[PDB]
Amino acid sequence: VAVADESLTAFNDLKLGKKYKFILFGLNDAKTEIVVKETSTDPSYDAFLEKLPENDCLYAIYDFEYEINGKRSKIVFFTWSPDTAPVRSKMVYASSKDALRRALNGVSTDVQGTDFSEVSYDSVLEDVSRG
Repeated sequence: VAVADESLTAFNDLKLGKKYKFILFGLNDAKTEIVVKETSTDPSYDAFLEKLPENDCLYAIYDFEYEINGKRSKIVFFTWSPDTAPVRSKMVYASSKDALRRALNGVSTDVQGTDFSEVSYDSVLEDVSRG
């Protein structure tokens, strides 16, 4: 599958303009391209977590800001593939991931999310700041 132009534009606007705090991406209906499913300017990490589907897959880019010894920001890429998502969805999202991820320059951190503990604020804060 391919990456929709709109997906790269969204990413550039987040990267260069801080236009969004996060972007959710997903396959279009035809399974032919990765499109933008949702964007948000909400600074609360919970507003991102509450958008993660129980039984479906997605990709996300999150502009994660944190304290250093001022502040720093790192762009985090997520795959979200919960155990209860259909196995065919998990597989098509997995085979299609590189199409999106390879097209994105300036990602600092990659998260492979399969459950809440792997995408929690504390785990991700640990990933961006300490690893």
